[PDB]
Amino acid sequence: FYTAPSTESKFTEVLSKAKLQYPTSTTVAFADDLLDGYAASYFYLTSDLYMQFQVAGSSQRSELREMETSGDEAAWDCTGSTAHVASAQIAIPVQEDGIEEVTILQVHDSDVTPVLRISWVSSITIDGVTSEDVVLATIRNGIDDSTATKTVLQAHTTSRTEFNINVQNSKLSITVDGTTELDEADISQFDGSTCYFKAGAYNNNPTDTSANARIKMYELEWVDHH
Ligand SMILES: O=C(O)[C@H]1O[C@@H](O[C@H]2[C@H](O)[C@H](O)[C@H](O[C@H]3[C@H](O)[C@H](O)[C@H](O)O[C@@H]3C(=O)O)O[C@@H]2C(=O)O)[C@@H](O)[C@@H](O)[C@@H]1O
Ligand SMILES: O=C(O)C1=C[C@H](O)[C@H](O)[C@H](O[C@H]2[C@H](O)[C@H](O)[C@H](O[C@H]3[C@H](O)[C@H](O)[C@H](O)O[C@@H]3C(=O)O)O[C@@H]2C(=O)O)O1
Repeated sequence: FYTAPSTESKFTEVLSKAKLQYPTSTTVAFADDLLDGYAASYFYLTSDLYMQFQVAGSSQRSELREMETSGDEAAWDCTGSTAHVASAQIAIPVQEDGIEEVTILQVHDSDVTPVLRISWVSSITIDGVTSEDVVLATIRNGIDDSTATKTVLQAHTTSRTEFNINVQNSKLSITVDGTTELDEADISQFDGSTCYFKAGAYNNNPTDTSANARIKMYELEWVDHH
């Protein structure tokens, strides 16, 4: 009894350009499955036309992974001259108790390193400054450097919010409701890597492994320009 996001034509293109992973990195629905009405408790269309992702457990996910319409996985030069842009309208609800961080958008390399995570966090301390209930950008300092550079982007609101990630020429920028919140951060540490976008709910370090993280997307798309 779940309505498929594919029933809304605003999602047809991105679903044609995606596959769905759940609850780990195994694909449960390819683009053709998604376009043919795939729906489940963890991925469905709400009555007010949000594509909602929901998942419980440590490091579990319900996430779309960027694909080419050809069925090739997206694997663009992370630092190349072609601009790659992801845009999304996202409504982050109040997370259930025990949910401490939920990653909603990523630039991920073609191995095991997230270039960029945009995530909601219950708390974060960045150079002696503690912020509570915010949206955060985390950019890994390298494949061999586990550390990352973190930047508060927005105070969490339940309101629908426009996010835009623009990646071009060794730099990455993020806008939130049209306002630049991260201005050409350097990602040259991923020279020689290939990259792709992801969107959904990725549940990081919950304290209640039973609680559900939940994220709603009113619009979502990813493109390139040559
Ligand atoms: O505030 C810090 O910078 C904090 O980060 C700690 O390492 C983090 C790292 O910053 C980053 O958040 C990373 O993110 C993970 C993510 O949680 C998830 O597991 C994903 O699958 O992979 C991401 C990744 O590998 O980058 O998680 C690290 C973590 O240990 O939680 C430390 O550097 C810490 O000293 C520092 O205060
Ligand atoms: O998503 C993360 O932020 C996360 C960070 C960890 O440090 C790892 O990097 C981990 O990366 C995932 C990654 O996000 C993809 O889900 C990936 O999926 C691939 C798998 O190999 C699948 O089995 C499939 O065959 O192709 C997928 C693809 O590349 O699109 O798996 C890794 C991972 O779990 O190591 O998560």
